[PDB]
Amino acid sequence: LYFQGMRAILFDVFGTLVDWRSSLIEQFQALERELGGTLPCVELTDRWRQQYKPAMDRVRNGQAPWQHLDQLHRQSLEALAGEFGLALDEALLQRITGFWHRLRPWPDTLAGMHALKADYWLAALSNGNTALMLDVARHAGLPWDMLLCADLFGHYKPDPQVYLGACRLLDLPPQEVMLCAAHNYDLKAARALGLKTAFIARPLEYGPGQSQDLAAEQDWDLIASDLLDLHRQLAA
Amino acid sequence: GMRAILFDVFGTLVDWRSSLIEQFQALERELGGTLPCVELTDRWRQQYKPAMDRVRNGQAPWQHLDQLHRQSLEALAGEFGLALDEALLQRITGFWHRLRPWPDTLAGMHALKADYWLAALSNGNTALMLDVARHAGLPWDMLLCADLFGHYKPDPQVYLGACRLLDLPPQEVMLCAAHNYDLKAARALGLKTAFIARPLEYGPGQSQDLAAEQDWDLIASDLLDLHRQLAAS
Ligand SMILES: [Cl-]
Ligand SMILES: [Cl-]
Ligand code: NA
Repeated sequence: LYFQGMRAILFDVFGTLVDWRSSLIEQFQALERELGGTLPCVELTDRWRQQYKPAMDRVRNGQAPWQHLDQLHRQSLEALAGEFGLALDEALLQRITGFWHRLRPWPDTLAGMHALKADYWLAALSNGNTALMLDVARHAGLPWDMLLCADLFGHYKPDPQVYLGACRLLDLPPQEVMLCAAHNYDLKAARALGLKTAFIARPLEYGPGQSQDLAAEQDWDLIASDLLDLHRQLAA
Repeated sequence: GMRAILFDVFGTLVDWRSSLIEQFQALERELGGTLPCVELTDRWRQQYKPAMDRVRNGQAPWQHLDQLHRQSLEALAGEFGLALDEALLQRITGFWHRLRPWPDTLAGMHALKADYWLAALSNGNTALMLDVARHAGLPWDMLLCADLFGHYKPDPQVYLGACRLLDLPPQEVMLCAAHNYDLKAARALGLKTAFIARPLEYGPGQSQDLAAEQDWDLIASDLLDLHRQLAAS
């Protein structure tokens, strides 16, 4: 009842709800134990997360044709298995690319989603393609009403088509939809299209080094410490 | 060799007829007078069919099922004399948002989901399907509805668009439905098919879809027996 119009909460998923960095590191180390000796887990994980952007913006700007996030993960992984000089059979490239499909939830994510679902539709709003988000959902137990991913719309966030398409599929005006995210760039794009905004800081997403998105950069509608606290603030 | 099950929803999973009539009865026990409850339910689907055929064949522009239910009801109100409030047209249009599962639906789905992705493949728009899922407790992985693709079944865009979003070849996807026309369209596009007869969908008078018209990949008496046939192999 904090608004009363607001009926759906869209969520960003990577970083906001799941700790991709820990999960990838962990999966790299299980691999190093199976292969012969050491792999550079941290450096691979951290570089991979940045490597596809030029290629994502490439897609955005029309420079290159549509590829979904699984494909960009595949590409970028090949490019730096090169640089870093590990050779990979197709069976391994497929396996490593699918690392992003099994990601650990933050301690609050599950409980908070189960709390919020009573009063609100919950939907994923991810750059992850639908099939990748289905696997992430099942591994972590995320209780989605719907998944509204980039590949439904042929755009990556923050293209306005993503937010607008989500609201179109939910059959809601923007002002009745809230985006919850850990990243101010996402919230900034949603606000400009009339969406409500809830920010949850995830200061460990990028590890002990993290410098970005430590705090709210605008007066988002709700600022919450975690998803259950978002639920508390929403019900009052 | 098989990774996802697409389900038709109205009829196949949920008993819409009994649910609408039931809600029509309760509306009587609140209002003044009586309504043509059974009569109305039975005319409503036929009522929008023209509208849909006109969306499909281009003679009209994209309306979703919700909108179609609304326009059709209004027309049924005119016919039967009924003076219906904007609020009441909305509530009655909303009867489709709350539909009761068949007795096998929920456990059968909870069993099937362990092994397969479960996705709704419905003429219902996304938002209507969301209400139906939540009221009934349907555990979907995904909803692949008509409004996502801009097309109503049996247009090939629905089936083949579904498979592409699941990133799966048609052959690794099965459609489960109580309606032979749905399976027929899916089978011609390469999908696997499961048929489950729902002889009471349309009431004691039911004459269509009482049996399998083709040798569908599976023919099952309910979702549980389907689970059992798939476990067997
Ligand atoms: Cl995401
Ligand atoms: Cl349906
Ligand atoms: Na009629």
